[PDB]
Amino acid sequence: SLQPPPQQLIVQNKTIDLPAVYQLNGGEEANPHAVKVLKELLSGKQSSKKGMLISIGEKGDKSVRKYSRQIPDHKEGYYLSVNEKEIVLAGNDERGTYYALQTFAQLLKDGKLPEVEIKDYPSVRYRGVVEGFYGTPWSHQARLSQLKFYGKNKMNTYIYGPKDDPYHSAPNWRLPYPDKEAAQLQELVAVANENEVDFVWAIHPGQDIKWNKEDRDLLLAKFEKMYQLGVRSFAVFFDDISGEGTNPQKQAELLNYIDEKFAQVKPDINQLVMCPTEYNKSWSNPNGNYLTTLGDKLNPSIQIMWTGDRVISDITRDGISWINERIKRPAYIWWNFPVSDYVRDHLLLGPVYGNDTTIAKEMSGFVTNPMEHAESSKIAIYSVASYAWNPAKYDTWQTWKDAIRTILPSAAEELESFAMHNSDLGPNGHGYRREESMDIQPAAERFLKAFKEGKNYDKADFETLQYTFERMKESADILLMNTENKPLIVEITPWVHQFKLTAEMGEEVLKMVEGRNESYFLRKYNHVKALQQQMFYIDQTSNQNPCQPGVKTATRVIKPLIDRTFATVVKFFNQKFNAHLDATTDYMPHKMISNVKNLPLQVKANRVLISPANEVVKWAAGNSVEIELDAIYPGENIQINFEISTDGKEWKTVDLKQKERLSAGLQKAPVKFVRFTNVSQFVLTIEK
Ligand SMILES: *CCC(=O)Nc1nc(OCC)c2ccccc2n1
Ligand SMILES: CCNC1=N[C@@H]2[C@@H](O)[C@H](O)[C@@H](CO)O[C@@H]2S1
Ligand SMILES: [Ca+2]
Repeated sequence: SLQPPPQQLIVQNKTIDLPAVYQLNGGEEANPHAVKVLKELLSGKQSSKKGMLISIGEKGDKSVRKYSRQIPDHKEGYYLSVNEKEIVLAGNDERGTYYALQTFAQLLKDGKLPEVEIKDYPSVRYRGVVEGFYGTPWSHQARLSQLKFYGKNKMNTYIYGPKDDPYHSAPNWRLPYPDKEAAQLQELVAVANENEVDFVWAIHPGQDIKWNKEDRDLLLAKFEKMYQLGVRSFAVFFDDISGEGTNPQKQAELLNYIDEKFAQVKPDINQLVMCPTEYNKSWSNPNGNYLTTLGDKLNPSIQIMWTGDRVISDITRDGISWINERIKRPAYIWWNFPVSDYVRDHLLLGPVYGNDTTIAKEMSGFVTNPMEHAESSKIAIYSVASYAWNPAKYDTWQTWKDAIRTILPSAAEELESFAMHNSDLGPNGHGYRREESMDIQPAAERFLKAFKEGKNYDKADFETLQYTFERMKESADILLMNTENKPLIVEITPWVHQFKLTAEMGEEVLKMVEGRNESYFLRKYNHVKALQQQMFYIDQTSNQNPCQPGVKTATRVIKPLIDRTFATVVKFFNQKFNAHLDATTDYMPHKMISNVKNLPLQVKANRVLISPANEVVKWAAGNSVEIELDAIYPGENIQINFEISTDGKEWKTVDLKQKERLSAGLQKAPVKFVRFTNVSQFVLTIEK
């Protein structure tokens, strides 16, 4: 299906052959980036004075004079027509002609075109991506590929602002990029121009900015150096900072100075954008004038960014009305999905949904903050492009599938099968969740309800679970060997391994449920235990980032089903045969006995810890919490917030410091046991 869907479309159910012999009118006067696409689509066909007429141009060109009343009078609009006698590709402006050609390219199938007439233009003026996350910035190659992808989906905006780029942010925002990075940025700009994308270079100076002449001038000089590299759009971000940089008068004055002294002196600057310090409703001070001050003081052509009612949120009619009244202009949305920089152990490959589809006139722009996995983010980015171009016709589910089919034609079903179970974020501090595994959830819930209570589970439900696990393994194995988009596969691989293991575990657990004899059960139980260990090894060796290390997959429905089923069936087996099989679901090589306590230990990088508790705690009469590691290690430190040994019996005390935060270095002392008993979090850090 055409993506994004045109504003107006009339199809005739004739079809016509892309002309073998054609006559091209407007090649020397239309957008050269449009003419280039057209000639690629027409190579091997004969350009000659006789034959089918193709007319390409912008309003004002000689080539499309006949069609000027058909051309929408909208920025980035176009008119496209195909019939028996002629083809017309006509923009309101140069970018419109390029976009005509991106629609044309999707219409052409097996050298044939439908007889069609289209009038199209975007509902939202600025549409795109802000690489504005924390973590590993996108590679240069990833970015080249992104920019072509934006062009094909009529996204006109790429805002460059990776938080970990030292020349964008703290500390080196005052310095020009080194030669190597500068030549790369220059190449990005050329490629963005060829795909009709505005490269917006942002700067994040607010953590140590001084409100003086010197820093003002250095900021302009940096902007000037970026102008030399080809940049024609600019932004200044004041997000996630404290101190003097948060002053709204000074922010507005700086932005206004940049406008008057730089954006108004150059012949050719397009966007000028700021992001505020209070960038969502729940974070704006009620007893405060931060947003009204920006609203009143900031020059009216300067955009202001906004994430919604919370840091992570979907955009509502009431929410956008709320911010527009204060900032006095339509908000430029920074939408925090599929960004995963706060749940880095998850991929977010689900559909794009939750945003009101009737508020196009209430937003200046709409951009998505994506994951650090660039190719993976294309599912959401394609969807956002469709949303923001034509929100009234926005179909979440269909666009999700179209995206998957574009990104991985050779294995789209397998990719969809993986993504359906890799959508949710798990629990997080922002409270933001997404649907996952919704097709199997019914059967999952019934099966488990029965099985726990005492009744027979429905056999179709059991088979649906089997079906699922089988299909999961097919998709994992096919995906891992796919070479049509190697960069995608490299990104998702650790999660593909973990997903396969989840599926294998699921199958073995269902064979425990069918429970032929005693020794079959035990073989299956041992196989599960080994798969649990394998999952632990992936979780400790893959994606070892400093925030949320490891790899979690199918967490919403599938892993809890499997874990709860295993626990249940192991309990029934213990009851039946008077045995003592361990029913725990996650492999943990360290042990933790106590009197108080059913908190599972966790391993994160070189940290061994107890899971933070809830039921506030009963502790008296020499009661102890003993942790035994699986070997002796050099101890770095311990940290606790409301004794050691290698031996078991031979103990030495440690004295904790105090800041409300108890903590003591162990200066590489050998440690295997750690014990605590009543006096005056819980994290041992070791050398790995
Ligand atoms: C481990 C996180 C990282 O790479 N850096 C970082 N992250 C965050 O939040 C990530 C969600 C952050 C917030 C405020 C200030 C600095 C920060 N640094
Ligand atoms: C104008 C909004 N700016 C924001 N800055 C931060 C981003 O860099 C993070 O990626 C995001 C989610 O962790 O949270 C905030 S939203
Ligand atoms: Ca022209």
